[PDB]
Amino acid sequence: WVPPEVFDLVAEDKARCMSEHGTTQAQIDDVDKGNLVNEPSITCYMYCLLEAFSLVDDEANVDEDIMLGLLPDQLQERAQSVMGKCLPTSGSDNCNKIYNLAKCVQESAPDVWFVI
Ligand SMILES: [Cl-]
Repeated sequence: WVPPEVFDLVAEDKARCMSEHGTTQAQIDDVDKGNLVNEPSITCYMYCLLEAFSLVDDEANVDEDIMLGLLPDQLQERAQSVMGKCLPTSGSDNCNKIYNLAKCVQESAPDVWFVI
């Protein structure tokens, strides 16, 4: 997890989402080291990618079933647990909703919130 196959299937959406939002790979790496700031270039990137895979709707409500279904078996209990705490999402906008969600997951259970 993330399994290598996923990276090829996400490549085009990753590229578009970074281009749309001004995202750098260094920002993604930061999020993945647990450093998250409320900067739209990274927060809107995370929303963009979740939306590309139908994990969120037009108001950044999470499809928890689809999200669960994407994760490895050994993470799913921990993920369900973190989502019971961290959903529903709230924020000033779709990007900020996902930032708050990312914080909440990082604060509660580190290894769940990985961002491709
Ligand atoms: Cl939600």
